[PDB]
Amino acid sequence: MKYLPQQDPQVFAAIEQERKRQHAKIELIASENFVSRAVMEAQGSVLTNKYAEGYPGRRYYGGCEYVDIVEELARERAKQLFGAEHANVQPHSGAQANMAVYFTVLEHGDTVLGMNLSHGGHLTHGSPVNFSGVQYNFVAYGVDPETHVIDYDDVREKARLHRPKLIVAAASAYPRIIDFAKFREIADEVGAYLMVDMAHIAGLVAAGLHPNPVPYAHFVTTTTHKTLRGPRGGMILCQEQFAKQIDKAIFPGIQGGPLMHVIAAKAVAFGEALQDDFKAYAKRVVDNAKRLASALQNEGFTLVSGGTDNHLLLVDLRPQQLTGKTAEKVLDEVGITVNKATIPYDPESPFVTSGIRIGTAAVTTRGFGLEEMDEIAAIIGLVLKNVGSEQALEEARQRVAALTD
Amino acid sequence: MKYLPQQDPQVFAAIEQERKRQHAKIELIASENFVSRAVMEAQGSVLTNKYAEGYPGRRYYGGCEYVDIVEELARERAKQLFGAEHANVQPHSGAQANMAVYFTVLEHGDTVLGMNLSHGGHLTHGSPVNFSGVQYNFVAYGVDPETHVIDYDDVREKARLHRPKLIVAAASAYPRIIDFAKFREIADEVGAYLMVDMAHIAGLVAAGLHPNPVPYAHFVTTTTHKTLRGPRGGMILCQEQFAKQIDKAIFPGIQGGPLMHVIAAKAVAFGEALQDDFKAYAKRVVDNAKRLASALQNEGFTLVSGGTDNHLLLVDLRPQQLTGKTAEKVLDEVGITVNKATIPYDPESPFVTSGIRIGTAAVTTRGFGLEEMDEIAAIIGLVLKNVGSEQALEEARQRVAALTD
Repeated sequence: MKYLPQQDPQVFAAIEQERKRQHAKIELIASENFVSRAVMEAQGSVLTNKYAEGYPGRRYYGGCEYVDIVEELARERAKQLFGAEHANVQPHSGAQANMAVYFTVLEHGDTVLGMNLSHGGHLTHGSPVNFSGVQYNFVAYGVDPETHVIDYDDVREKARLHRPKLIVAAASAYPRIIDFAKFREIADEVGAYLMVDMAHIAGLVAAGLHPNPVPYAHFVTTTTHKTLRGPRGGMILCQEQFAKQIDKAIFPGIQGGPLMHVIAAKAVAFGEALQDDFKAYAKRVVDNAKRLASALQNEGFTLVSGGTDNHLLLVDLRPQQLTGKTAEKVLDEVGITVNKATIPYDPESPFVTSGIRIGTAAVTTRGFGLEEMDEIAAIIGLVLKNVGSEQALEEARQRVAALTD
Repeated sequence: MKYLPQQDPQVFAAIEQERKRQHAKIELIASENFVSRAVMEAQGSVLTNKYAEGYPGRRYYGGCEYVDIVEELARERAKQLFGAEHANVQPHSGAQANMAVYFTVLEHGDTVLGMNLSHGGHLTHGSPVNFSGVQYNFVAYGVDPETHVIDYDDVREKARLHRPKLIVAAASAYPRIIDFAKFREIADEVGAYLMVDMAHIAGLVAAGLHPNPVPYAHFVTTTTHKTLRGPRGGMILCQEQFAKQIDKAIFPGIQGGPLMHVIAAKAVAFGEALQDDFKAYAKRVVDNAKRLASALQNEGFTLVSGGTDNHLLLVDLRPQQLTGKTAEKVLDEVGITVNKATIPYDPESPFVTSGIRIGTAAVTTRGFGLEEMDEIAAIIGLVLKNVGSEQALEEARQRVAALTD
């Protein structure tokens, strides 16, 4: 940076702290990643100056010729990446992407069927303190109490009983492959739309490492910033028959001016995802997650569902008589960043929990491999088996520093 | 840029076109401006990598110590700038800022009183194709047919008749000072909350050139990117009594993860606005708008309300027998960017219109003064009086190029 250090010492000092923090810590938050310098440069461009309400070639402001090229690059690359008939790259976030789909097909008070929020469902999939649960009548399907895999007979029964207008599949904390074919079959049986929120798994889908929901879902929503490794924002994919309605839901429906600089960054991220090396990266993410899972099991930890098919895993800490809150806190002390997380049928509140959620997307981006996964597991074991030993925690601290260099 | 040109030639070429376009044209879109290099650097930072749901010191993710410093800098500087008891700097846009306030105090179907959308009110102030008009029952107050000033007796009568839960004041195309005291008096009479959407005038308010709505409104919403000259985004100001509710409306209510890099950019922009030179800038904006208004009148143009008190003006093109659409198109041909705009009691559809909206914030930022205002007015006169003369348009083109250098 050249201008920020001089103009705003306070903001610059804080940003520099954050930059050094991102290097020093072992980042295991499953939703996080590190974007390329190209992506950041796009976000830091003069495109922030442009009002561009509407869509390419159909804007409500003149002078959009070039931001139009940028937005079309984003849309076309997204369609190439996922095989979708239509893309909307304007949503400000995953929240707004989901909000727009709901706005498109639902009326206030309509019934929606989503994944149980304590079993892996997201806030925007029906929380009573979120617009989703306040605006629509959400009902939930669960995972099996033993296997922790989605109970598809439960999805079906809930759908047949409650007759939702819309079924939502996908999750913020589900470590196994989701069967989109079965979701569509159930949706078809009850005459419901199917929306898949692939936010967490979007990069894996792009790399052919998770089944693609696009052929099975009427609508697919996603963030651009998780496994897709793009800037912070949202996107909607849908068939051509819903394109007009979806676009109108985003604008003039729920948003105003799009963030053209972020859309540029989205285009860049999609370009990166189209490359062969992104596919190799995504495989390493999944390989690393399996290795970390196995290594944690070797340390004596129980995992929700007994492992993982994707980028993330959940540790069930009940055998260690620890809460997720306690584990999160102590790992923070040694430089390992995780989330406390409710496990299926958790006896604790969502503010305490019996689990931690871990993902490998970020550490993989920084070049960690199988050997590093083994060591991360070993450090977690050292910490959680010795929460009262300052010497153990100091050893962990030193081993963390050794990994981040 | 260093990395984008190599990584993504297509995106880089388009951005470079946009950058050159921003220099070449005379930008008169009233909502637009040019941000500083410091603001852009903040947006282009590694802060995009951080999940930070929740608020400073009260986050749902670890490792937020430094993004917390950044967000608090934004909030405290905003409170210094506007004298508000509370700030929420998380809204992704003006749309989301307004959405959150509505979510806070209204239930589905509640009556809201806002400015007539054909008289200067915004899309999010009750358009039937926007969430505002779909989710809530919007009624409108108008401006006087002769003076084009808000008819406060009409505000009062509409409020007493319809008994709104909420009254909205502020506008996207109102060239005169808004009397917030009178709005609060009316709100008090009918037991309604008052929300002021100061998006357009926020920089002027910060510079003491427009009355501050903060002491009179329960809620004040704004964008950070118009006269405030910050990054693209939103903000809510309110009294302490609504702080908790407003924060909960943004999260977990209507958004998820905030854009921490944009929030950094907001902090930077607020820092700039706190400086003496921003106050001088804002005065030049208003001075330039008055001069442009007078100069256009000298050219024979009629202005809505007979002039301006702020950064923007509207030309009523009926005396010239031109539509706003025709004027917008031909000005585009010579390198002057304006919006078509409905005028009060416009006989044309909002897609055709009888007016153009012009603002001086952008040209003022690039250093234009009174002499340049005179010349812009003269060029507009030359163009609109000679729409069928290619030679006149070429002369205009050359005079535009002379201004932008």
